[PDB]
Parts: sequence; C-alpha cells; structure tokens
Amino acid sequence: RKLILFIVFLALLLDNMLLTVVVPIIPSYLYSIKHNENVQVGLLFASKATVQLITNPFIGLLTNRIGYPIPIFAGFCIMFVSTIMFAFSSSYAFLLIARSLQGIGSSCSSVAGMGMLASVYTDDEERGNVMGIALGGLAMGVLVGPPFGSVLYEFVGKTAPFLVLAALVLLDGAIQLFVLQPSRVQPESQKGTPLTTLLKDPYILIAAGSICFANMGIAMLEPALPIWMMETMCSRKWQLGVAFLPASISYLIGTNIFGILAHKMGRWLCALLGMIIVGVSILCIPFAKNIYGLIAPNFGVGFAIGMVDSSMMPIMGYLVDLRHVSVSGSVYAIADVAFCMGYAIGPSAGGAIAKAIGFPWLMTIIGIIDILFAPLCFFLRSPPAKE
Ligand SMILES: COC(=O)[C@H]1[C@H]2C[C@@H]3c4[nH]c5cc(OC)ccc5c4CCN3C[C@H]2C[C@@H](OC(=O)c2cc(OC)c(OC)c(OC)c2)[C@@H]1OC
Repeated sequence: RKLILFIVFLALLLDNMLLTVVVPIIPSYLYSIKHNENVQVGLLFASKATVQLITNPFIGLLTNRIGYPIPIFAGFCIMFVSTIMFAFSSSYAFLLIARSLQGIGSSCSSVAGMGMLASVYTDDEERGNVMGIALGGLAMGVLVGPPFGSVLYEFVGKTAPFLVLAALVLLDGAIQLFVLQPSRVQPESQKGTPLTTLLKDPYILIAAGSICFANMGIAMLEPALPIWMMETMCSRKWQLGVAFLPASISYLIGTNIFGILAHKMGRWLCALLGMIIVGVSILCIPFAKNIYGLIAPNFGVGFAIGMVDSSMMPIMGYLVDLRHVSVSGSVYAIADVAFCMGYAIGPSAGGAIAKAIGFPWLMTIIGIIDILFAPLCFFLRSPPAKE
C-alpha cells in the first residue's frame, strides 16, 4: 500500500510536471520559429484539457470491467509516448498530437490511481490521509515544472527537459512492474451517486463554478504570459518560469495556512475573499513592466487560488454528504470536471480575446468576472437539505 501510494503520487507529479514544463518552452519556441499565433497556442493548450474531459467517462467504463492496473500502465505508456513526441517534434501538428495524447494518459492514470487508492485502504481515517498525500503531488508537480523546463531550455536546449521527464516516466513504469504486475485483471464495484445527478444541484454548481473560474484565471494566463513577457525583451535564463514560480509557491503557502484557518473563519467567507483577491491580482498583473513587478501579483494569484480551493473542496464534500448519497470519489469527480472545463475554456477563448482586444483587456475581463462571481458564495452560507 505504501508503494501504491508512492506510485500514484509520482504519477500525478509527473503528469502535472509534463503539463507545466511546456509553458515556458512551446509558446516561446513557436514564437521564435515564425520569425493568429495566439489562437493556435490557445487551441494547442486547450486540446489536452478537452480530450481529458471527453475521455473521463470511457475510462471508468474500462476500470469497471478490467480493474485498475491495466489502465494505470496504459496511462504511463501514453505519457511516455507524449513525452517523446514533445521532445523531438518541431511542428505544430505533432505538438497538438502530443498534447492530445497527454489527455488520455492523464485521465487513465488519474482515475485509475485514485480509484485504486480509494479501494485499497479500508479505514476511512487512513484513506483520507493517503488521498491527501497523493493529491498533493499535483501542486508539487506544478511547482517543480516551470523553473526546471526554463533553465534546461535556456542552457542545454529544448529536448533535455523532456528527455529527463521521459527517463522519470520510464522509472515509474519500471516501479509498476515490481509493485502491481499490470497483467492482473481485477473486478470493481460502483457506489455513490452518479455525477450527472450531482451537477443538477445548484449549490454544487456554485462551488464547481467558483473553482472553475478561479482556475480559468490562470488557465488563460499559462499560454499568454510567455508571449506578453516579450514586451520586456525578457530572456529565458531564470525568467520565463521564475515568473510563474511565485504563484506556485504561494499556492502551497495559502493552502497550508487556510486549510486550517477556513473552518474557524468560515469556508464561504474564505472562498469569497479568495475570489476577490484573485480578481484584483489578475487585474494588477498587466500593469507590471518588469520581471520584478510580477512577484506581488503572481503571489496574490496563487495565494488566493489556494484559499479558494481549500475553502471549496470541504464545502463540496459537506454538500454531497448532506444532499445525496456520498462516496469517497464524488468530490474528486466534481472537482476534476470543474478543472477540466476551466482549463478547456480558458486558453481557447483567451486566444481570441487577446487577438481582438489584447492581453491587458483579457486580464481585465477575467478579473471582472472573478470579482463578480464572488457574491454567489453567499448561497453557501447555510444550504438546506432535500427530501
Ligand atoms: C489542471 O490542474 C493542474 O494542473 C493542477 C494545478 C491547478 C492550479 C495551477 N495551475 C498552474 C499552472 C502553472 O503553470 C506555470 C503555475 C501555477 C499553477 C497553479 C496554482 C493553483 N493550482 C494548483 C494545482 C491544483 C491541482 O489540483 C489539486 O491540487 C487538487 C487537490 C485535491 O485535493 C487535495 C483535489 O481533490 C478534491 C483535486 O481534485 C481535482 C485537485 C491541479 O490539478 C488538477
């Protein structure tokens, strides 16, 4: 069980690291190779999220039939294929294919690893701690990703970060042989309430929408910032990923503080404050004209997003416990749908908005939306039960 937890933690870490390594590399690479680009990069970045969203229903149907280890190993293989294609491709179509494949492997590994964790551990006190440790590998991967890719892209070329990540994925796949023996076919049983029934509830809609908008505020920022940083003639040496580093660190700091402070303060008020701070900070991003000017707004963005998430995940758990037949994975299913929809709508519309009216107005619109959604958290002050 320790090895399974480590395997799932490392799988999520490598998935998010591969998702975030391309942020400083590909936009600058496609920007340089040219010398409508915004829309192309937006579609390239949103393809992974939309493919993962589409694939999610068809992975549960596979785990319900052949168990967890086979889709886990298939996810690892797809991750290695995507990593190699990222490493060696130099064309837009191949990069799009590599991004799309990452969605299939990410869905496979996330759904099957989380199910395996939620089913192996029988004691709910142990299961909660285990799933907290494993799900924390996503934010650690997001933190590690950008600076590593930026430094290796500046100093030892574009292929090196992806080759190193491919080696890590190979090591994880070799660990799978020692631990799981993916040839094992296992049964599975379905419990709880179907997701489509939960999404019909307006309160779960409020919480999921808050999370979706809070994370879309940076889903749009991921492909657009490395192109807007060309206004400062910014180099890649300790700059293109270190620009995103403060948000990654502040997310961890804010989650650590407010996962404790929210229960005392109130999760609805905590989420409302987080939404307001997110809006204000992404409004304050465009006015910076130096790399040192992005430290405060990115820190605010990460801190407030961590505040919103720490306030909203227990809120969703409490809501599904009150209103429907809850299971250990319902909160993760709702949050994953919210994240996928946010990261799919973000870049796709952000590219068009940036082309039409520019990046500062894109950030202004997103900040206004994130501020205006905050008052809807008042409906979560005391939600009633249903017959
Ligand atoms: C698509 O998403 C991700 O890439 C992950 C991150 C999303 C977002 C983010 N992206 C960035 C990209 C950057 O590029 C340079 C820089 C900074 C950021 C930040 C800072 C803010 N934030 C950090 C990451 C959050 C992660 O999600 C969880 O940690 C999580 C935890 C849970 O429980 C503890 C869950 O279960 C309820 C759960 O359910 C889905 C998810 C999420 O994985 C699903």
